[PDB]
Amino acid sequence: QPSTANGGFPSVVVTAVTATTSISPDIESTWKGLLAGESGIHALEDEFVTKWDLAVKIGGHLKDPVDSHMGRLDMRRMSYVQRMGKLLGGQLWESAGSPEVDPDRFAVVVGTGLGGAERIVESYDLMNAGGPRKVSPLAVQMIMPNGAAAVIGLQLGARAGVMTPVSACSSGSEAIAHAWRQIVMGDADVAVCGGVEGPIEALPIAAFSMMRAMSTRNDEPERASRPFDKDRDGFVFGEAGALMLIETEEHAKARGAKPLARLLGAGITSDAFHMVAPAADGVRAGRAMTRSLELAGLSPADIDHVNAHGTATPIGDAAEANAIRVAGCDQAAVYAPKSALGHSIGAVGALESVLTVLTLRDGVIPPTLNYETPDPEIDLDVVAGEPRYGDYRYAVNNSFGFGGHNVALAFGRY
Amino acid sequence: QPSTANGGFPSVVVTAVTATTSISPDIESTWKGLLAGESGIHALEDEFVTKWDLAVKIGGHLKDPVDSHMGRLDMRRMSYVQRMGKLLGGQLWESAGSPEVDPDRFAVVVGTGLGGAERIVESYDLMNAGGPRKVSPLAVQMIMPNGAAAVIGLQLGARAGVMTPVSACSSGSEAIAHAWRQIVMGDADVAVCGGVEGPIEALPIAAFSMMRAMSTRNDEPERASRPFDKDRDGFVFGEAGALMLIETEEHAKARGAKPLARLLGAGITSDAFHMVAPAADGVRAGRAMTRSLELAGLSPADIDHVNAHGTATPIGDAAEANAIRVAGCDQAAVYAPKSALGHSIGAVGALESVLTVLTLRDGVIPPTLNYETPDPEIDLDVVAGEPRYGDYRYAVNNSFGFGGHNVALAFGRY
Ligand SMILES: CCCCS(=O)(=O)Nc1ccc2n[nH]c(C)c2c1
Ligand SMILES: CCCCS(=O)(=O)Nc1ccc2n[nH]c(C)c2c1
Ligand code: NA
Ligand code: NA
Repeated sequence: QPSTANGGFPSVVVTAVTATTSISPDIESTWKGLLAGESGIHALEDEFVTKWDLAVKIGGHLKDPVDSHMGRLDMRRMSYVQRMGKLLGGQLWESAGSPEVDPDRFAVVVGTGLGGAERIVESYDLMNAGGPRKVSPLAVQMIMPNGAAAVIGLQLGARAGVMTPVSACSSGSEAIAHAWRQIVMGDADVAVCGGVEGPIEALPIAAFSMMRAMSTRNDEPERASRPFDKDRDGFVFGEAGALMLIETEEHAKARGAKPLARLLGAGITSDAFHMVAPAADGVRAGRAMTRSLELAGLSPADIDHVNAHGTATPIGDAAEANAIRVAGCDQAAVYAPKSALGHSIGAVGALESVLTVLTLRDGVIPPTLNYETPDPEIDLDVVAGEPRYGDYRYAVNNSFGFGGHNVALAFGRY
Repeated sequence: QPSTANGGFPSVVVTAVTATTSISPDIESTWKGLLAGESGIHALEDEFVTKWDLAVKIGGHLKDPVDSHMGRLDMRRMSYVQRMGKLLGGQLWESAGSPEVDPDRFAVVVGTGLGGAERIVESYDLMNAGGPRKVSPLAVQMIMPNGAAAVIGLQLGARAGVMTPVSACSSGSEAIAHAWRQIVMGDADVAVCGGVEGPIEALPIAAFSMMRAMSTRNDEPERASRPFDKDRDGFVFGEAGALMLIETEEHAKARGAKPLARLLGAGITSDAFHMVAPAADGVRAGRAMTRSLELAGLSPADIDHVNAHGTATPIGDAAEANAIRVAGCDQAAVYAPKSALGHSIGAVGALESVLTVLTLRDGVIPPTLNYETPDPEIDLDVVAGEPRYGDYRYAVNNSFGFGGHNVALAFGRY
């Protein structure tokens, strides 16, 4: 049976990364802030918080708003996720040295949680006011959830496939998983992959906080996101978008690209348990970790680091603890970046994949914020207090999205 | 290099199909109607046609509405695409003999064009009226575009992956393409795959008809959809949903399942040309056909039948004609089912995949409706007038969605 280790799969490496987060618009500045213990979660200063008197008053808006880089033309012909996709796609290409690859071997896989949904209401209102002819001829290409990926493929010239997987919190990781599949199966040699997601606003907060899924610790914004802590009470929103450039090792060496890490394998399973809650069991989530090891050619003992899903919901963190143990990776050093960066749904899997690559490159894991009283039935090696420097050789990033979608990406240090 | 023919890929077969269309709720009755020259496109009797005085007054609503099978409980806890997914998923399982498969080897891949979008406006209005606490705790699982696939996976117990690809008109075909990948890579042995899509209403008509993409022949509803005809003036909406059951040949023989056809290969490329228009060129669309042949192990001479994308837009049909010729399949017998069934966006690729399977099983191609004056620069072997019975051994179904997403599925007679 083929794997990355035995040569059945071509070696795929990560050569460029880009992200915009609640800490910084530059991924390297975000990484530095994460190591200094910074948090992007603050008190929400928007008027919709006091307009509706929401139970959740905290969150992390993007440090540098997307639309501050958007002129009038872009503001009326693209949805938000498309504008974020265009800005990130442009920054990623420049960071990669603006290489000139074969368009017929160039794929794009960008996940998202919803799509250009705000343009649905705009066309809804424009039609109620002026009739059917007041709807823009660009409404279709702005509304369609594949729009962000289509914009990036069109901007970069990717003709080996433009794909948009949708699986809530795992969209961004699943996009990287399919991009890896697209390369190891021979359909592409280079791929841009990641996830984009819209901003924080009233209705998203209302919908998620009625599931009792969000933290209500509005008095201390940066202490609210407490993954694996006893005092956790749900997740906190943190806006993000992230893309990475993956390609075969042959393709990277032929253009003089210094790879940051190795993309080894990817496992996609499902719970078939509940529409929003994860299986407390954790077998299928752990099976996704195991599956990524089989395709990578590794064993659970090789896994030094787990970038956990860690939303800080009571049920989710417990389910992941069982998942990590089921996969046999309970001895690894665990990091929950949502402690500092919050949850960005369709983008967070991509963002945490970048953080996983950065952890392998620099041999350091940022501290899990607010990890003060470890929950007794969650016995994990949670990095806390200060960054832990270590010989991290192989790492697994976890994404367990609403709907029961489990994605596990296996990364190795180059 | 591995392929289906040389044994590098396990043989995958189609064992069950289900669809609801504008002609019939039963796929076999729809097939019979297609052979009798029936059309599902009528004059729209809804009030929103006269309320807005839309330019398009024609279309095909589902012959048997989804909600007529939906009680009060289902009507308030599921979006439309989820209700259609549940009904189709239940009918498909019963048609397959209700087999008892390994949940850990059972995958679901269901594409859609948008998602549970109507629930966004409902929560939008419910919050404006009663505040954030009048939003249902089920809003998230109803709105998320992965919701339809998640419902089907939960209902059928699929734990080897639940995936939702979004690529406009190619969503339904791409879902089958990823399900085939999920099996040939060893992640699953059996998979439910297809596409669902919402109904026809005012704003969808307004958005697509402002691109001048839709036919306005309201005087003769059934003559409006004219793929490859000189008098064509765009596509016509026709509601549909479709799922099929694919599995390895070993898995099918071990449960006594009579396979209907063979799923041989799948090619996914992209144009990177325009956000809605296809490349008049047609290279990348043809490359998706070629790619599906490489994975199948075939040559363009083996292709006896092409189930065309054939939307009946002026630019789209011309682009596909070049694509078919670029792929070397210009001698095959072409069918454009959108002549009779219309366009169902996220579902139509799945529906036409079922029609492709049925064409291979019964050795017959229904007539392309309204193909009376063939366009001079489109020289294709378009089946017309009456069903053409023929020795169809291998067929390719085409899907070229808005955004430049090209999916080609290669099918073979069992
Ligand atoms: C971290 C914030 C997550 C918010 S979200 O999950 O509800 N996603 C989206 C997607 C599109 C959108 N358009 N306008 C808004 C407010 C959107 C929100
Ligand atoms: C063949 C008809 C295609 C119409 S569509 O392309 O605009 N799709 C959707 C999706 C969800 C929906 N909810 N409510 C409506 C009306 C929806 C329409
Ligand atoms: Na993670
Ligand atoms: Na077709």
